[PDB]
Order: sequence, then structure tokens, then C-alpha cells
Amino acid sequence: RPGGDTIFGKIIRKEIPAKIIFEDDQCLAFHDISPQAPTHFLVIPKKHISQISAAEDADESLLGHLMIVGKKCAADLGLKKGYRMVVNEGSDGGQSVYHVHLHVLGGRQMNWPPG
Amino acid sequence: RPGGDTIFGKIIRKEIPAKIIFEDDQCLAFHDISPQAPTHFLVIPKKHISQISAAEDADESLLGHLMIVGKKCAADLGLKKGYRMVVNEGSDGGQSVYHVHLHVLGGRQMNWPPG
Repeated sequence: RPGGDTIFGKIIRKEIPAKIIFEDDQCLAFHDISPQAPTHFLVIPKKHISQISAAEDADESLLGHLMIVGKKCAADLGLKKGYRMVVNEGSDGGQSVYHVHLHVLGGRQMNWPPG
Repeated sequence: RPGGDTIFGKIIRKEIPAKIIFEDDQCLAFHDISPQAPTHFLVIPKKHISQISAAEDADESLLGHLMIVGKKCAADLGLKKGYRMVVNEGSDGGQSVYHVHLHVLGGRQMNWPPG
């Protein structure tokens, strides 16, 4: 099964719907089910990469593509004052779903430290 | 002046030193002067891109390169239990230095929300 075998795989194969913001041959962007800011969406690759520590060097462009799509969607959503992009890796990072995903949060002042 | 005209530009041209972890033709990684976790370093491009919202599509590979170098340095530093990567954009994002930089934090349980 393409898209991997996580909850994200089902979204990718459209077995389950989501508030899809954007989609191309390489990735898909959709709103987070538990937003932590007025605007909070995810950008995930269609290719199954379980975590960033498992990405290959060949995956560079694709990883760079998620940030480019993230900045574009953020513009469409009108995040004029900025935003924060976050990739969590492993238990200390706070990763629960093992399929790489980039968080884009905005619409409020993000604080420091970032968790 | 190459490397841009921010504090990071000076680090890039080596006008001012830093705890450099890694360097190649495309980027440089060094520890944060105000760490927010046991391990907290930055990965910055040598090319001056002021912010993520200003990156061009051609910048994809390079942006993807920062995450790949970040995951490699994290491995060398022994962040076995994971980490969090963060890119701040603009005022709401918390960006103070206008030269793109990726934060890699680890060595402790990162919390949620990420700021």
C-alpha cells in the first residue's frame, strides 16, 4: 500500500478525508486535527519516510519541497506576520506518527523555547 | 560581502568564531549561544536567504540539505532519543536574525505546543 501504513497513509490514499489545503505529486498539506495556534497545518510527503533520521541524501529536494509548499500555503492562509515550522523526531522530539510531517503554526505570537 | 550582512555573515566569513560542528560548501552548523536544551545547534545556509518566505523554488535542495546535515550532526552528538527541528519566520515566528537558520534541539523531552 502506497503512502505507508500509518494514519497518514490512509489520508494519502484518500481512504479517510481531511481538510486538504494543497496537493501535488510529491506531497499533501492539511489542517491539524488538534491545532495549537489559530492556523496549524501539516505538510507530509506522499513517499513513506518514517522519520527524518531515516531520510536518505536523495531525499533532500523532497524535504526541501515540504518547506516550500509550507511557506506557500502559509501565504494563502494569510499568515502575514510569520509562523513556525516544526519537525519532530523520535520520543524526545515528540513524534507519535511514524511518517515524516512538518508542522506550520501561525496566527499568534509563538513563544520560546519551542517546547 | 558573501554570507550576507547579519551576525551569521560574520560567522560564515569567519570574521567571528563559533563552536563549528560541521561545514561544507553549502552550509555550516554551530552551537547556539543561548541553548534551550542540553544540545541546541543551528544549521545555516552560506547563501544569504533572509527568511523562508523569501526562498525561491530553486532553493528546495539547499533547504532540504539543512535538514539532512541537521540529522547527521544530531547523530554525531548522540541524540539517540530524538530531537526537534525549528525554523522561525517573521515576528510571530520569533525570527530576530534575518538569515534563514534551522534549530536542532535535543537531550531532553521536548514539550507541546512548540511555543
